[PDB]
Formats: sequence, structure tokens, C-alpha cells
Amino acid sequence: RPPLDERSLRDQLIGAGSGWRQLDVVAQTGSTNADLLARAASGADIDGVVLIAEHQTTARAQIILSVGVRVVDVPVQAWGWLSLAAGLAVLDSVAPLIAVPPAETGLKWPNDVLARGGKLAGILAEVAQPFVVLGVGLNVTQATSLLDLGVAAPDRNRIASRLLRELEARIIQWRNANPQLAADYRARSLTIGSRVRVELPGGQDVVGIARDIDDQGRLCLDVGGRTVVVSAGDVVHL
Repeated sequence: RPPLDERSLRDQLIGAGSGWRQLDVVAQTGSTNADLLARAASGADIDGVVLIAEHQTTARAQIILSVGVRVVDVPVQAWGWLSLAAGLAVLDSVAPLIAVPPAETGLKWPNDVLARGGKLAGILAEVAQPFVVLGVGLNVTQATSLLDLGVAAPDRNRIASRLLRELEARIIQWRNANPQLAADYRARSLTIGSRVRVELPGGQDVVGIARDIDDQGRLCLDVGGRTVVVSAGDVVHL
């Protein structure tokens, strides 16, 4: 598997009106999210900073990265939309490469990108006020993978540039409260309109039809005409 070309990525992604300020690829680390968080704790401005790892403790079989996002300027109740924005960015980046009908892939609320029912990518947001660290893990040649979906020799450098472009685009929409973000999300949602079970602490299930995602990124269920909104956590598609 060819390596990521850090210099090419910088040349492409860093520039006057670009959102990205810094980009680094490391051979190995434990967790890119932990590293950006620890950079934040030590006083660095991590807004628009990108950290990509070839392997987190098979190397080069994924794209694994974290980006920093300053959130303190955005109402706190909107911060839940960042993980959603990131999933959409990921899907949009890879949907054109895969040999499966658009129908058929999409976003499983809150944190997963699916394709033919298998997990293609996952998003993890973690907060470090005034920042959020957004982590992305995309399955390239590893659940499913680009390879398993028909991409015979995925170009990880091109895919990384696409992903980061899309991520910046959606982060801008999010910062600007652009209603197009949520519209584009719902259009690619596998959860909305589906019957779902939410398994709650204490062996309490709630079963209903997912009707919407609210302005805080929460899942709105219809339970026999009553609305139940659930905070971020796993949900089971029925």
C-alpha cells in the first residue's frame, strides 16, 4: 500500500482562504484524537489543524485522521451537528468511487457511514473547549471496505484530499448555520424514515419511526404520535 504524501497534501489543502492551517502525517501513534486533544491541553491553537496517521496502535489499510475545530463561537446546542457533518463529508468523498447504487449506502445516525449494510467509516468527536476534535476512520483495504465494494486499488492520497475538502466545506456550513447542511444530511440518511429501537440504560427499549434530526443533532422519534427525542448514542435499525 503506497504511503500518504504529506507534502502533496499540504500543497493542495493549505492556502489563503482555505480552512486548513497545518497538516502532518505520522507513521504511527496511539490515537490521532488523543494527540490533537493533548496538543489542545498544552496550549496550541488546533483550529484547522489536520493530523493523519498511517497506523493507530493493519498499517495503511485505512485513512485515519483527526481535525481540530474551534466551536466556542457557535451556540453550544449546535455542536452535535459536527459528527453528522463529518459523516456526510466522508460519504460524499467516497460515494462516487463505489459500484453500488446510491440508494443503498448512507448515514446511520449518529456516527456511521454504511454501504450495503456494512460499516465503511466511523466518526468520533471529543471536546476540548474552545475546541472539538473530529476523528475519522475510513476502511480502505481492511464492516466493509472500499476494496470490498469494488475499488480495486484505492488511491489513499486522492481519497484523503477529497475527504478533507468535503470536511472543510461542511464545517463552514455548520459554522454559518446553513440549513443546506441538515438538508443534505437528511437526504443521505439511512435512519430517517426507518423503524428503530433505542436501547436505553436499564434494559428499557424505545421503538418508533425516526422522523427527523433536530437542530442539536438529536434523533426525533415518533412513538404513536408522541415525539421522543434521543441524545446521541447507538440506535438499531429494524
